[PDB]
Amino acid sequence: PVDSIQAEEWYFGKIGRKDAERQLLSPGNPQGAFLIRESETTKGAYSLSIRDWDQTRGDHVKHYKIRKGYYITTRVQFNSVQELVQHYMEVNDGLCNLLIAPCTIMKPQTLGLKDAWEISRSSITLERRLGTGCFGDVWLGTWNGSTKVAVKTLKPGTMSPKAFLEEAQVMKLLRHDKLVQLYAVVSEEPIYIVTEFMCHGSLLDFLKNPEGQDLRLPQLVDMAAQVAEGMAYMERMNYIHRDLRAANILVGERLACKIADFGLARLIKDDEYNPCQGFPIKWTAPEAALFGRFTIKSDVWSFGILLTELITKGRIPYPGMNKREVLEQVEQGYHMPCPPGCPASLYEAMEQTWRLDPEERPTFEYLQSFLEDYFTSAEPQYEEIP
Ligand SMILES: CCN1CCN(Cc2ccc(NC(=O)c3ccc(C)c(Oc4ncnc5cc(OC)c(OC)cc45)c3)cc2C(F)(F)F)CC1
Repeated sequence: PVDSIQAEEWYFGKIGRKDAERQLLSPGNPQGAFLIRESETTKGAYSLSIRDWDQTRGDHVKHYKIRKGYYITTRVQFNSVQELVQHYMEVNDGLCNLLIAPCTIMKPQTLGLKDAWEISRSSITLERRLGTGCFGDVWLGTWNGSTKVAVKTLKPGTMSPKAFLEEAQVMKLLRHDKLVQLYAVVSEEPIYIVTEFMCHGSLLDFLKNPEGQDLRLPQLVDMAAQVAEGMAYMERMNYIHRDLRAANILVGERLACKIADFGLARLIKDDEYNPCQGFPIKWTAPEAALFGRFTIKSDVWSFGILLTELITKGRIPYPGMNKREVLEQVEQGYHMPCPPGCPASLYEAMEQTWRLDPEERPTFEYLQSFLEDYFTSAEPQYEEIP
């Protein structure tokens, strides 16, 4: 609609508490940036998250509870949430700060010419080569000197411009805060694919670094919920990853995980990505490795293997078994035991993602909701009187 609350700039739907903090503390957001999100109690309850500043906490986010007219304090109540937001945007009446502007993830401005992603190569400056490959490099660079970006380049003569840019075409359609955001392209040789920059790089490297080794259990589960949130989006868009693994997850600031993929030249058919044509054995579901049945349910098997990498901080799956032993044992019903330090409840979700019947595996919508509400315990049974 046009008057509904969902159409407002500051309404962010049903995003996690940690996700609201990460987007509010992202660059470009002033002190007093806010958003309205749905809480965990019910669907009719809301929460207000504001970007504040203390000299002890630094730049942090304060969260207020909106319940039911709608109100934050019992003194002042309103008809709708939009009137509550309008009031606290005009009068700092008890809040930690006056509501200034809605939360915006500041993506840079392109040329605006109709390929809205085309930019002049003068605006991109390559700084450091992050990786090399048969078809091109991955660079760390800057766009207009300020914002840091990552650029995928195309080595001439190794790949057609259309087959290389097909990755950019797919990334235009897949737009989500838990997927790598495409920023811009340069369609003349040498071809550029400019995206957001995830400063910590691969999740597998991040887990094996000194910072990742000191990660607690609630932090690992939050990163797992983000990966499931990203795949739940691909589930809604009828896309599949085919290569879901910890090495294909990029980690940014405040443990912000995003879905990524590398080496897409094996999946090119007719300037399109066909997943069923010829993979990592220990991550692909057994029905995909033997019969080529690549579906979103095979990515759920991959996500279960990814959970073992997270809960063990980067351990190889199926230790001591070669690539041939795993495929024979998996078809005999074998899967990995409960990893060291993994709770029983989480290992139950892993076993569900490893059921040999792909249609009996959980959906990513359930996995996201499970991992997001993994530490929020159940409310006690109380009899509601009419
Ligand atoms: C059926 C097949 N299906 C089809 C759909 N397909 C979805 C798909 C397709 C293509 C991409 N594109 C990328 O992933 C990507 C794009 C550009 C760059 C520069 C990039 O690399 C880095 N980007 C950002 N920061 C980096 C930081 C680094 O270190 C500091 C680093 O080190 C080298 C690399 C960094 C990664 C993402 C997805 C997604 F799954 F996400 F939706 C999945 C498979």
